[PDB]
Amino acid sequence: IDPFEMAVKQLERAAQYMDISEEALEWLKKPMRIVEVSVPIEMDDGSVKVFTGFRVQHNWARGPTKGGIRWHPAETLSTVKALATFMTWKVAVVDLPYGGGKGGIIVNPKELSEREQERLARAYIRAVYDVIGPWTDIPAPDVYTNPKIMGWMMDEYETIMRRKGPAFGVITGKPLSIGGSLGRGTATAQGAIFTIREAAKALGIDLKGKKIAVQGYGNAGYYTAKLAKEQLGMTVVAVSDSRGGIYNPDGLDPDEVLKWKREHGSVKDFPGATNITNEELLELEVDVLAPAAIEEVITEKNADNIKAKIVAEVANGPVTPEADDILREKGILQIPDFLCNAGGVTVSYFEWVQNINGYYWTEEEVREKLDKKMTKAFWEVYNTHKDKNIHMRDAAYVVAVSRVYQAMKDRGWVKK
Amino acid sequence: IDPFEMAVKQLERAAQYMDISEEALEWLKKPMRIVEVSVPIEMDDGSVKVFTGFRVQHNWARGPTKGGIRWHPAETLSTVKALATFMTWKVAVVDLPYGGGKGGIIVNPKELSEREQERLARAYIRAVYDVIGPWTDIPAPDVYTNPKIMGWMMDEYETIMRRKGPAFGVITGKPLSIGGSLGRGTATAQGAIFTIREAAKALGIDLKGKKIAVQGYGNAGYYTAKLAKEQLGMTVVAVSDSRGGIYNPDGLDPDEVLKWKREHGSVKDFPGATNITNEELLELEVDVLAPAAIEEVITEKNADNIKAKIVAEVANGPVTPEADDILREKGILQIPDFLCNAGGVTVSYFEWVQNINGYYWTEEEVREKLDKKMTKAFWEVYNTHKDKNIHMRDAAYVVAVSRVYQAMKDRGWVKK
Amino acid sequence: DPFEMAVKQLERAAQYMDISEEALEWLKKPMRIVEVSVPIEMDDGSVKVFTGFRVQHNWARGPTKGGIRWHPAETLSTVKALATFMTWKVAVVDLPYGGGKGGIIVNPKELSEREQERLARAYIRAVYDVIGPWTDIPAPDVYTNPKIMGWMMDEYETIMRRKGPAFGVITGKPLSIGGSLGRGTATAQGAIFTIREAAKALGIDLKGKKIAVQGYGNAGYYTAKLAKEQLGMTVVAVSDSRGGIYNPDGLDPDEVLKWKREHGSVKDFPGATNITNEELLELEVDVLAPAAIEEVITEKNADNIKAKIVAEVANGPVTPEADDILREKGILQIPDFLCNAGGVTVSYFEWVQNINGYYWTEEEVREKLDKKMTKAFWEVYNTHKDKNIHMRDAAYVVAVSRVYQAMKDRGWVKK
Amino acid sequence: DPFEMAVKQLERAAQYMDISEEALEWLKKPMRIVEVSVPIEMDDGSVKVFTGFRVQHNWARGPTKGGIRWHPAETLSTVKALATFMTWKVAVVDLPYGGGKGGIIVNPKELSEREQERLARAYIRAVYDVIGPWTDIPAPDVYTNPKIMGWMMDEYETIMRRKGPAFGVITGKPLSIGGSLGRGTATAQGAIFTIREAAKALGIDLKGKKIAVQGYGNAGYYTAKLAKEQLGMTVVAVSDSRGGIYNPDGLDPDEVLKWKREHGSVKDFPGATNITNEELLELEVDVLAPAAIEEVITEKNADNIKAKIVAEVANGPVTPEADDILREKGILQIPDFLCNAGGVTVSYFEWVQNINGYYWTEEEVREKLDKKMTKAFWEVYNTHKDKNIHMRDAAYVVAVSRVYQAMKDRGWVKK
Ligand code: NA
Repeated sequence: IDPFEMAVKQLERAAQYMDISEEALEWLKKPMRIVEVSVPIEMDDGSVKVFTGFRVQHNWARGPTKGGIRWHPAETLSTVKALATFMTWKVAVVDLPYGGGKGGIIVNPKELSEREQERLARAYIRAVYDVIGPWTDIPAPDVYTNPKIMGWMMDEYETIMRRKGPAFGVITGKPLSIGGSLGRGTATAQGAIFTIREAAKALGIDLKGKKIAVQGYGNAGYYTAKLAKEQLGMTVVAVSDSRGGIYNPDGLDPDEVLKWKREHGSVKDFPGATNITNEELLELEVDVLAPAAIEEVITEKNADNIKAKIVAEVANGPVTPEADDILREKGILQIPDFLCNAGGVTVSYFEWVQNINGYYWTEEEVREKLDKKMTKAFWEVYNTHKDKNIHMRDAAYVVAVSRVYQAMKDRGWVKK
Repeated sequence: IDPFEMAVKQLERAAQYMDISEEALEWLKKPMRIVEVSVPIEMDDGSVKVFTGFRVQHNWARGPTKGGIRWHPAETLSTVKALATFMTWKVAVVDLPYGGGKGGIIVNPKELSEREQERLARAYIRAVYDVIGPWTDIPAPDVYTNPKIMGWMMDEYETIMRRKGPAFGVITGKPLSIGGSLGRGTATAQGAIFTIREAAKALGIDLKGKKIAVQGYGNAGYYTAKLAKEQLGMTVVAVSDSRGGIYNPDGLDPDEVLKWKREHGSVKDFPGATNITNEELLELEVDVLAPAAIEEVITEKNADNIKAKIVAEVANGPVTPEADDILREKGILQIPDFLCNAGGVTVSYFEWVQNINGYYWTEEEVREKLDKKMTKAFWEVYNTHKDKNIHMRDAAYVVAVSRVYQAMKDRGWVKK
Repeated sequence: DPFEMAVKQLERAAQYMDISEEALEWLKKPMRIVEVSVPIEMDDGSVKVFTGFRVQHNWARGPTKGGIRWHPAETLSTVKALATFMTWKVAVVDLPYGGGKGGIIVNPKELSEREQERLARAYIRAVYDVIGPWTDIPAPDVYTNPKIMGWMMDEYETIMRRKGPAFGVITGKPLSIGGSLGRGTATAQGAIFTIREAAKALGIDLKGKKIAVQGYGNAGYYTAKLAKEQLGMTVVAVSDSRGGIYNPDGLDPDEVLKWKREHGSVKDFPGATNITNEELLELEVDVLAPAAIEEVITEKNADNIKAKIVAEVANGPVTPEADDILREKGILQIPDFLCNAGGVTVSYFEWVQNINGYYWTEEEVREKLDKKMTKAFWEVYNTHKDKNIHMRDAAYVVAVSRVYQAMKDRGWVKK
Repeated sequence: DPFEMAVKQLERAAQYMDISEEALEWLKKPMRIVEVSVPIEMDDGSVKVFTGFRVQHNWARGPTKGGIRWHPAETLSTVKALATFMTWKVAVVDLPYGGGKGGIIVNPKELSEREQERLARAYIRAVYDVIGPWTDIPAPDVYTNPKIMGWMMDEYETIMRRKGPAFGVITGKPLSIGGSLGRGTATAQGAIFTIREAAKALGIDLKGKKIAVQGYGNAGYYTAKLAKEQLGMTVVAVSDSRGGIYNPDGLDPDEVLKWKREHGSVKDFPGATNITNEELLELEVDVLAPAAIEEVITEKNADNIKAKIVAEVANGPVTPEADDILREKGILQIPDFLCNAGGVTVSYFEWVQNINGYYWTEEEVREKLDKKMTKAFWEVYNTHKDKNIHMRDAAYVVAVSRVYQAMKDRGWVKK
């Protein structure tokens, strides 16, 4: 259905830039395994309600499938299939020994007590136990799941598995007490910062004293603005959320803006700044624009008005295929979403490695390994885009799909 | 999802005639587990093609899920979900320690060589291995599958399972050499004959010298006609295939008609018979009319023209909900499909028992146990229809859904 | 103390057979004992940890078999004693089982339905690694019933992922999920077959003879009902804890059960005379069936018993002092773990139906129970005649002999 | 009573931190307790059944870790206490483990080598269903050693059918079959790192400063030798059960060990003068290391201690009355389960090497032991400063806090 058909189209469009057999392309267009389950819980009032849960394993040629669990009332199988498909490319572009998976439950978690949320987390694991495992499929947090829910899920898994293996390794995003990793909270923003540092090096830009704008001020947007200021020495001139943006050409302090948003609900009306719309933030003259909120914010309509030299796609799919052509015609370097935001899954890979090896790393070890991986992935994608004269997004597919295809050939799944 | 929405509607309709909590009804309306998988084969020419496979486990309150695998180019998930739902009622009406399941592959088996069919059978088992087993979910043949395919599937399961358990028990409809049961080929017809015998007793009819017409001349219709003549002493005045019917007031021999159909391609122009339409066959004045071809042949359009005293639903769903009311108002006794045709799953239950117990029964043992089960199930449904003054089909739902609901209550899945 | 008593009775009966000292020392120690935390969240949100136990005393003959008690006074010593007795009871009826038992230290009267379900599931999660249809198969006991067994079977099947016959993990289940016909009456119906065979061994026709029954719980009611309906007896007395009733002409067990439901006691039953439990025990009857409590026939009153057959339906109703006295007086006792073995025998039939995926008629269960209890009776009786020993000691000879022989045939003990 | 004492130290710990009642009650109860028959055939042909224990106190933080004790006085109460204590010891050095302990009631001096192997293999067979490299990982303890760990690993692998990293089922293995470098000196070497960090906390440079060590077994010898060789200390006194020796210009630990091997005691070492154990405890030194027996520093002698640092290498050498007195004197104690955590830390390293199929150098084991003991010392020390409490209470706070957090993060306790 529609998110899934867009994911398949993005794959069909990039496949024109590589030699891939029709048999391999057809395999890559179909998730290998899809599970739809009844997830029953007892409510606080004693009534039993059955929720709909999904787990999708797109492709495990390179290793166990990896990806998060979304709890959302709008949740469809189409969306979970799309995002499992994207996870296959994301883990492959950063060269992880994984495949792509994704899960979800059709629920409004704001209507569930803590007790009901725990009963749902546990019931989900009991419904999908036979297709998950530390060497099979490793979930993680996503929309309206978090380390608290991951702790309950791990606990339930370990109970059913009878402590026979590295049960901590069944799921990532765990609390530190029970096999979590250092660097989880900043992983997505921190990896995007490394990709932005490398894009600047490729363009011959010193980011010290240059300007960034960040669309969105959830965890990812906040940490993107904080880390760009603290690590790259940038000036954060604009941030935004769903209620509007703020602008100050001499810089915002990201911690002070976050404090403001916690007191009043939005960055809007932050003292010393001008209120601006989301559209004006996207059109600002900055060295880096980081769309870190919602999909399809840069499209055919506004692509011509973007002035950023680097668009760091922190959110999933914030730039449409028609906008890709325009930004590239203007000489603007995009960091495609599944490269730019791959820090999240990379640190979750490090967590899993810590779990199956029974040995935990320091914050500095996690950070240097994340840096090497994101730096090497950026250079493979940029070098491919230069050598083949293609859009960065097509280069990202070429790097990723090549690895998945090669694994499928070396297993004999496809004969060519 | 139209076949599935119809099956849910039939449940909702029957639920008015019993005491069942909302929480239990909502649970019974949703299959507990749905799997969609890629089933890849290497074709004889060396290309790899990926087919879509399904396995649905509707409800396992009463025991392992039970139901066949249908290979058809029309196959949809909606159809597999509908038929898995029906299997839950079927196994419960004849009091088997099973729940309902079903599987399918979207394929045209006419276009596959023997070698390709064997690859597809083995690939299906590899794709659904983790959710099947002798105590979990036990498939069987269905449309365009058969004992040859069951043999390949059992063999692949035993290969993966490493002979640790009663691997013959993973699937029924097997060849006799490898754990098959006597009574397999005639089970659906033989069970239907027992229900017809009991329905005639309930109405005070002696079927000896009375007229039967059978619509359809597949295995089920041929054997319904053959056994009605040999065991009940009826005169078979009419049979049909997809092309047309034949009629002879002095009787047709079912073995002769089958030889004619093998020799000339259809029942048409059988010597001495009158050629008739399918509609004319449904309108004959007979004691027993057995629709054993397709679905929805008795509808609001023609229900008023049925003259039979007993309508034996051998096929799954030949009478629509509007026809049910007309036939009942005319005083016509229907033997509802999931009671009338439950002989097939009953003998597959006996095959599974013989496999898990390592001990094989005679022809006469299978036949006597089938007789007692079908006889008892018929009396429970008929007495429920009389005691509550409800349609035979609503009485079949009350007997079946009552047992599944009781299992769900006794496990604590639903509190009321 | 309850464990030390079980050991003493084994030491006692040991004198009546040659058993090596290495085999006797092995039989005196349960092979496995588990004690576990059983945590539940209460309806009010607080987490409480209960104490649970499972004991597998001996598995030489087969998987261990026995129930789970939920009682605020539960001790490990008690669970260990009853696991030991369980090994003898399954052996006396020739079942392919050994003995186990479990319990939780809880007052269930203080738990909601929701809290009880949480506790039943938490117990299975805590003992999962040592239970299974071929390992150790629990059952209902004190404050345990088919409802709780249903919840436990379900939790086990959820952890095991439906890989084997999970129905067979636990007996006393509801009929909807692998229960057996014959469960509700099994103890009474088994007792009745041993009473019928004891009457044959004494040359008595019980048709028109008298029976008294102490207790009008499930076991006492059905013993009275089936003695009347199947054996042809007149039921002259029955009692509960609040006293007894007597009528030399007959009581109708169904009318008394109805009376007892309306009033909460059998007392004042129309047409009959109130009597004490002690006067019930003393009646002149062909059969006395104590099925209420233990130690009701002691040194103190054994000389006042006049029944020709004492059918021990309850556990331990007759003391060892009383045994010598009743036997001196020529009274035939049906010892408890033979007389009441119907329960475990039908729980065996239930396990068989579950592992074979095939269910039996009420008539099939009755007929198999008859043959097993009849054969067990003649083995214990014929042993007591041939070796000239008390029926109780002949029951231990039959039982311990089978357990010992299985331990020798496995090489656990050399001699 | 050993167990009740362990419960009382947990209840004491709860006073220095916010911990829910439901969490405290959970931590007072071992989650799992197993008591098993461990039968062996003696060389003489006779079968004897021994009594074995395995206790898993808490596995919130990871699989349970701890030793097996073979001792004729062994009680379940002791094994429960030591398992409870083990939960805190793995948490203070931040290991991904819970606490367990096991034991057999046996006099090993009465068993031949062939009988000791039969016993080791019989134990693993009896506890197989509750142990494993991700479940519960034993180790040596009283009268068990690497030879017995070898037999026990081998029996586990034979039952498991080589499906997993079976080497990782048990630590203290011989080097040939997955043992670790650093095992023999782990306690002393970890104590040395804590003494180095204690000196840094106090602003003392230990080079040229004096240490006294009570005891001259493996732990006391290596504490003396590593203090001298790595910290640059002068070893002025050591002792054993027969008495102490003193030389203010320093003792060579190897010359004193050769004298003890020849004569039985450090006493009368020609290169020193004799002192009593009490005089050793009262010497003016930067470091005193009690490395022998429990309760040597008491209310009777604590005011006479002059040491700037008391490194508790042995378990329990200082009483709670003495804790208060040394603290009022400004003497810095390194509590036993922090100071001696080198043993369980190197046993964690062995398990890591087993599960990863990759073995470390002596230098790699030492550097990772250094980082772990250094980090643990600073947490305990920072807690004791930040909350103004005794080092021992701060160690309990760091440990219990970690276990509590894992239990909340799992949803075992809601608060
Ligand atoms: Na982030």
